[PDB]
Amino acid sequence: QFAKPEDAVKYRQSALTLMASHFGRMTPVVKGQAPYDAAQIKANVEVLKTLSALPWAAFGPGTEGGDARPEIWSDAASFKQKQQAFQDNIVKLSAAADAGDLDKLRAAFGDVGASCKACHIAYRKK
Amino acid sequence: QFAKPEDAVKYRQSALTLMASHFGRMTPVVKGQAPYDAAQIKANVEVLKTLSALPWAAFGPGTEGGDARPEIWSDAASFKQKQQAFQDNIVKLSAAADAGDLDKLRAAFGDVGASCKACHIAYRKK
Ligand code: HEC
Ligand code: HEC
Repeated sequence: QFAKPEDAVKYRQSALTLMASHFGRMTPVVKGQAPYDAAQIKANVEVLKTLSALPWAAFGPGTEGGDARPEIWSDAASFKQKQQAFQDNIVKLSAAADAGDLDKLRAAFGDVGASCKACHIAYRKK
Repeated sequence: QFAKPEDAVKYRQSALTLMASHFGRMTPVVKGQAPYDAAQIKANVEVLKTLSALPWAAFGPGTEGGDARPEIWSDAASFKQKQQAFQDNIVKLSAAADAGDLDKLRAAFGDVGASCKACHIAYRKK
């Protein structure tokens, strides 16, 4: 869907921005600094689930650019492993949110965050 | 969810970027220049539906900025009318996509596009 590689970069940056907001806005709730409304979080995590499936298709072949390291393309199977693993951690977070289980939510949220941090150290430029 | 008004601007620009890609990538299909796969479009419009609900909450009070005209805030009810109307046009597009009806899709797509163009002329700076 991208006319030029630059369009893919702008799409993925925007998808990751949104994904990041929908994940990060739950930090005060996980820490107990904001109230836990199970329905609010269930709906939020549904949005996060949709958004979390979007960036990866905008790292197609030849879409080098942005703050992306070149290792995303040469190590196709390893990058793919990390996105699919991240998405599976999102499934766990969805299950916790759907259950309205705060403890399960907190644990899953930490696992998701670790997946974010790992793909970052590996596949994002300084 | 925004620490500063700037964060709201970056969120909404990113949401609108994504919304725009998910709408615009269907143009070749509506025009017959690309094949119509009803399942592909149904899934795409489901993504568009989720994305189309996101920008508006990032035009909260005092989030003036970006390429947004100031009339968004002073005419709160009118801007709100236009987003809710846009979202209702998205419901129509979803119904057409779910039905796998190409003619219905094309008509709905034009109505959605007109809603985009109108909010633009009114609420977006040159
Ligand atoms: C690899 C499989 C990743 C996972 C999982 C996550 N992110 Fe990431 N992110 C990744 C790359 C390769 C990039 C650079 C994209 C580019 O082309 O520039 C990014 C970028 C971000 C950004 C910045 C987006 C921008 O506006 O430019 C943010 C804020 C971000 N990533 C956050 C983030 C979070 C919070 C994640 C888990 C919820 C996460 N990313 C996962 C690669 C990967
Ligand atoms: C009013 C209710 C709008 C509707 C409906 C749509 N858009 Fe719009 N869009 C609107 C505003 C006020 C802005 C400016 C936001 C800012 O603070 O800068 C925009 C912006 C865009 C952009 C640019 C995003 C960016 O990266 O900065 C695009 C590409 C865009 N809008 C496209 C678009 C399309 C295709 C729409 C229908 C599917 C659409 N917008 C609806 C206001 C409104």
